[PDB]
Amino acid sequence: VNKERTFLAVKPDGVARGLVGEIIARYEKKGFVLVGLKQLVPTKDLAESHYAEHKERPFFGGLVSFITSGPVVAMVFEGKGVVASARLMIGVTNPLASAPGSIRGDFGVDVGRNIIGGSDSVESANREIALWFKPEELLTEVKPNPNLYE
Amino acid sequence: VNKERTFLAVKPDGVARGLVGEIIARYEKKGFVLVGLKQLVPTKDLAESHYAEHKERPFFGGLVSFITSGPVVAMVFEGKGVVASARLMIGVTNPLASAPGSIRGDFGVDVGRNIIGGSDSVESANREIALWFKPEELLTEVKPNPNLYE
Amino acid sequence: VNKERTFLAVKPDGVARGLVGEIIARYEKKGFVLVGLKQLVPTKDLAESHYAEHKERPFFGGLVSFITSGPVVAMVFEGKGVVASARLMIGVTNPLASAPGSIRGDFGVDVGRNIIGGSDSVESANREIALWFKPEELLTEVKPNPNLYE
Amino acid sequence: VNKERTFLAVKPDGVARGLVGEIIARYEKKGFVLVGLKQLVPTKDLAESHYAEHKERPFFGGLVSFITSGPVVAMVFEGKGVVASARLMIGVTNPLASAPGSIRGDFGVDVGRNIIGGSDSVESANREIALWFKPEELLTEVKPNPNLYE
Amino acid sequence: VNKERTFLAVKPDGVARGLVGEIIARYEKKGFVLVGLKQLVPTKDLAESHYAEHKERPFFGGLVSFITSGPVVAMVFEGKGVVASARLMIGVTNPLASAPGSIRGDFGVDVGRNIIGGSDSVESANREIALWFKPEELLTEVKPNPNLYE
Amino acid sequence: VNKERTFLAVKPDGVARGLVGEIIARYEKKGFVLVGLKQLVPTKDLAESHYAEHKERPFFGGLVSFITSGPVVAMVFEGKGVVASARLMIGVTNPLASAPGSIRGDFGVDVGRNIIGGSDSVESANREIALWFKPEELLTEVKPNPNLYE
Ligand SMILES: NC(=O)c1ncn([C@@H]2O[C@H](COP(=O)(O)OP(=O)(O)OP(=O)(O)O)[C@@H](O)[C@H]2O)n1
Ligand SMILES: NC(=O)c1ncn([C@@H]2O[C@H](COP(=O)(O)OP(=O)(O)OP(=O)(O)O)[C@@H](O)[C@H]2O)n1
Ligand SMILES: NC(=O)c1ncn([C@@H]2O[C@H](COP(=O)(O)OP(=O)(O)OP(=O)(O)O)[C@@H](O)[C@H]2O)n1
Ligand SMILES: NC(=O)c1ncn([C@@H]2O[C@H](COP(=O)(O)OP(=O)(O)OP(=O)(O)O)[C@@H](O)[C@H]2O)n1
Ligand SMILES: NC(=O)c1ncn([C@@H]2O[C@H](COP(=O)(O)OP(=O)(O)OP(=O)(O)O)[C@@H](O)[C@H]2O)n1
Ligand SMILES: NC(=O)c1ncn([C@@H]2O[C@H](COP(=O)(O)OP(=O)(O)OP(=O)(O)O)[C@@H](O)[C@H]2O)n1
Ligand SMILES: [Mg+2]
Ligand SMILES: [Mg+2]
Ligand SMILES: [Mg+2]
Ligand SMILES: [Mg+2]
Ligand SMILES: [Mg+2]
Ligand SMILES: [Mg+2]
Repeated sequence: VNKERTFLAVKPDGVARGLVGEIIARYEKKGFVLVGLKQLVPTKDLAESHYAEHKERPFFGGLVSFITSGPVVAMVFEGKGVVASARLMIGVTNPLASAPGSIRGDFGVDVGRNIIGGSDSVESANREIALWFKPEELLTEVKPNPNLYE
Repeated sequence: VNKERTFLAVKPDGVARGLVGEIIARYEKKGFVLVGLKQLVPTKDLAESHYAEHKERPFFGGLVSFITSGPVVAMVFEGKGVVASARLMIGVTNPLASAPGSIRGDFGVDVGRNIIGGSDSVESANREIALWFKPEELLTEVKPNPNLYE
Repeated sequence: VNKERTFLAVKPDGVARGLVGEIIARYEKKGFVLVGLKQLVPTKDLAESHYAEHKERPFFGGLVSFITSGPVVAMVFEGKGVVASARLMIGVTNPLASAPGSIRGDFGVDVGRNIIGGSDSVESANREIALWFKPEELLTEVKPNPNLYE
Repeated sequence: VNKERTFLAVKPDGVARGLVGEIIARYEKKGFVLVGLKQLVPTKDLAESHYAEHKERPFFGGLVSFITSGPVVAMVFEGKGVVASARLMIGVTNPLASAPGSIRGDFGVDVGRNIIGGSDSVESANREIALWFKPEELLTEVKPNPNLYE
Repeated sequence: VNKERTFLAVKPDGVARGLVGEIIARYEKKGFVLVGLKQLVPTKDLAESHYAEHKERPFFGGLVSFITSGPVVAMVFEGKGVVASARLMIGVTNPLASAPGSIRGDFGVDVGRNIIGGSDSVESANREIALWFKPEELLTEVKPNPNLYE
Repeated sequence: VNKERTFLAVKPDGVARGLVGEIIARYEKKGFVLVGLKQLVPTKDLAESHYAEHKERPFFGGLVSFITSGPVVAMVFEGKGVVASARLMIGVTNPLASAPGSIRGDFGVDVGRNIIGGSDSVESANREIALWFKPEELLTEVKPNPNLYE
């Protein structure tokens, strides 16, 4: 359905490097609709809950550390196959290996500072969305451009 | 001081036309820092409180009406003389009379649908900011690029 | 009713310098609608008819000469106060004196090679439009973004 | 030889979403030359003739339907291997599966509304060109930037 | 004559904020030709010689100080009325008072950190050029796009 | 330690087509730091020394010929894995086969006129760097954005 939603977040480096507008603009141009948007400073709780799947990973330390060292602009986009498309537009985990045209490919160089993050599946999305947004912080009335869908 | 803050809001038409990223990007490029950011649907209360100065104005009707017909992404930018600069970057009330290069000048044509709004004075700002954001929704730790100020 | 239409034309230098897309994109971004569009090579007739008002002027020679030395993409845009707005976005006759942000201001340096031309009044428009386009080469069903006007 | 030509067309959704300039600009930047350009509203004849190869596929219905629901800006570009290159710049049939950087990859989400179409072979080109343009609507004197070729 | 040349320099903050390409790109788009280009770290000598006219003003101190705190990419552009046009594209001394569309207007906020500097007269140019470049570091064979001039 | 440096050069066609700013801007946006930058006209010596590996190749003739037919802006960028990343951003030898988003993919069409060149290995880099720049023409104090690496 055209109501699939994904969770995306501009990490501290992204926000600090002034890439918030640029990134949002890409998804707006793609046709996806913004249903949730806000800036905050992740709490160590939220951080570990979010990256829960890596708690036993060597990098989990600095990750949670960094992810809370400054503001993060979290957002939710809605659209047909947005979860898979958003990832594609982001690139791969290593910015250096990301193709030109993708977000990481155009702006990053270090795996630790890769500008943005986003849900890797509809499952992970729903979870991460609920985890970061309160029900009333998300639109319900989503009306996209009529020139978008058939 | 370099801690001046202004209130800016992408009106429904702006948000609907997909200009959120583009607009934010301009202020980020200018050097101003994002201290507050969120999307919501203005309530008739907030609407009238915001445009309180025009309650006796002929257009006050449709204004408050429209301003709540859909999502609005409100935001707060901080920086040296941001209130006056932000207005300058916006243009004048009538998009048609706004110079190329300014936001309204580049995207609008109707006074009723002029993409964005912003505080016209430090006074109006403080008021509008407090009016739209809750104290904890705004950063306190604002560290701009060091290449920005002397 | 606000369907005012204007005639704009990317002169040979503009077309040759590959600025067609760029220029169209600006007016599209502004909100104006494209009702007529085509590329051709002006005939000495059309040329003199077009610049009829300068037939006794000392430059009329090279003008008509140049304006037909290569392709020209003529177009018609429709929208509220488009004639005046389009001129504003173009700049002034001398590119060097045109402000940054305007078309001539951003791309030209010589009065003889100023990238684009456009009707300077609703009168001149109607005349120039009819002069360059055949009635069936122009849309009649013009439906703009429902977010542009109120 | 650098005389190869291809047929490209901004479909109604593309035109309606205001992507005409943007798209033309990409091909101009690539180095290809514009030999034919015009806006029109496809007739059911032209439509079926164009998509003749799909008269049986379960989508031929809505396709021809849509392709004529509004203006389309058809165009012809000339240059070394333009047919294959143009397709590459477009992406694949499904916008969601198209890579960032390509036209569909950057602007579309639905297979039915994929912004643009273009000849898939020199054969299909010649046919589609002749089908859409009258001989005198195409330049013959094509002089590209000298810096493009060896 | 279209031989006029001006001296422009991206100051340390500009270079540090990664605006070198962006700035050069503007002048290239305008039609001016690059005759000299290089990156270096101004010496206190060069610095004071350059800003010789301000040796008394209360800011000459930090100015010379800053202008040598890091790399600077100096450059020379050639073209009809380039000195006046370049300044226009830069804006005014105070970035906050510079119009959107101009370099300072779009990227700076502090008079002390105004991204770029440029000769304010043909006189000042010749002097500053000779002062920063060695005769063989400047082209002599300057051939601009033929579409720029009449 | 990640100060890997690479040598890149905007060939005559690139410089002539006015793509210098655009190209530099991409690498600046990527996060790489500019350590060396200058414009010159390659001497037949430098040319053959540079393309030494192709002296017996059938194209070596016109190559060296062209590479010295006009100005070239040589530059050195420093950053984590810059040599491999820079190549990726450039595309493949044939512009037509280069993906959208890469430099050649977006601007070139002919293998002979492919806008830019860059070291294909750390080995080739060191060699080409030393070959094109004098030790004091390269920075030593390289301080990148503190947000780029962890
Ligand atoms: N050194 C490594 O092997 C490694 N893997 C991940 N990381 C850092 O941790 C974040 C999450 O890792 P993931 O494997 O989920 O990658 P991702 O899917 O691209 O990231 P995200 O969840 O933040 O969108 C990554 O975004 C990155 O900052 N380092
Ligand atoms: N028809 C009129 O004369 C008129 N004046 C204002 N308006 C609509 O009401 C909004 C607020 O008016 P203001 O005079 O405050 O203009 P503004 O300062 O540019 O707007 P804002 O407060 O929304 O930033 C305007 O932004 C516009 O949408 N119509
Ligand atoms: N040297 C002069 O004083 C002079 N005045 C005009 N011109 C050339 O002639 C074209 C037509 O003159 P106009 O005064 O009508 O220019 P415009 O109103 O700015 O633009 P356009 O005619 O092309 O729509 C101009 O666009 C320009 O190329 N040279
Ligand atoms: N639902 C489907 O399975 C399907 N297949 C095609 N389509 C729509 O019909 C157009 C023509 O199909 P093609 O396979 O020829 O697409 P194309 O090669 O990418 O583009 P075009 O014909 O429009 O140049 C496509 O561009 C697309 O709009 N829908
Ligand atoms: N605080 C002040 O009153 C003041 N005045 C000048 N400045 C700094 O010194 C630079 C030189 O002053 P100018 O008045 O010559 O500025 P300009 O004409 O815009 O630029 P430039 O000399 O750097 O080409 C200015 O560009 C600016 O960085 N601060
Ligand atoms: N026709 C051919 O098969 C052929 N191969 C190379 N060339 C021309 O010679 C330049 C140098 O060849 P390379 O294979 O080293 O190219 P590259 O590695 O992609 O780039 P560069 O040498 O310029 O850094 C190429 O950039 C290209 O202009 N033509
Ligand atoms: Mg993950
Ligand atoms: Mg107001
Ligand atoms: Mg006129
Ligand atoms: Mg097909
Ligand atoms: Mg000065
Ligand atoms: Mg090589």
